[PDB]
Amino acid sequence: PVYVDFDVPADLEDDALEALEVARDTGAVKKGTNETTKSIERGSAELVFVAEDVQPEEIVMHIPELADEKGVPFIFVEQQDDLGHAAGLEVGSAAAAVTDAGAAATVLEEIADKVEELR
RNA sequence: GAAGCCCUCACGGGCAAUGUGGUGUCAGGGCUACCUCUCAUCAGCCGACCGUCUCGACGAAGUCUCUUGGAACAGAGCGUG
Ligand SMILES: [Mg+2]
Repeated sequence: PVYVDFDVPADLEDDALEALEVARDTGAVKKGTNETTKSIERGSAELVFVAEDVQPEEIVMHIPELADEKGVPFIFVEQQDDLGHAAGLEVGSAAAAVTDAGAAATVLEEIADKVEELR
């Protein structure tokens, strides 16, 4: 909400999650806000996901601007439990980072484009 | 970075990426490359002596003489641990 400056259409979010699932199987992904933050800082992040139902918002507030000054692309997901399930967790996840996609580097790279265009 | 914890005989359930657990805590630590090494620390097992306080068992040698007296545990005499 305060850290969300653009709305991601339902369909875009699905493509994103889908890509994330093939990422945990084919490539590499980081689950959890602390491990995600470190990707963006270490530059190893290619696409970071951030839930929008995070309370307190403090936990994720920094992702956006941090991602911006690091060139890393990011996309918002409405449900926290969807991101966690997509990432492969039995629990939810406030943030995730596809650390080097897998059999999705295409669809992925394009999701990053659609979002950059989503302003 | 799920390698973790709780409940339950089990099955099974719950917690946990908003981080369970590993590492680590100024002899600073982590990371990288090395040297040596552990006897520090932490976790868990076993598990007292002595002392002190109280309680309890066992525990030596006269119940002799005369006098006074209601009564000798008194006086005089003899004897014991
Ligand atoms: Mg510890």
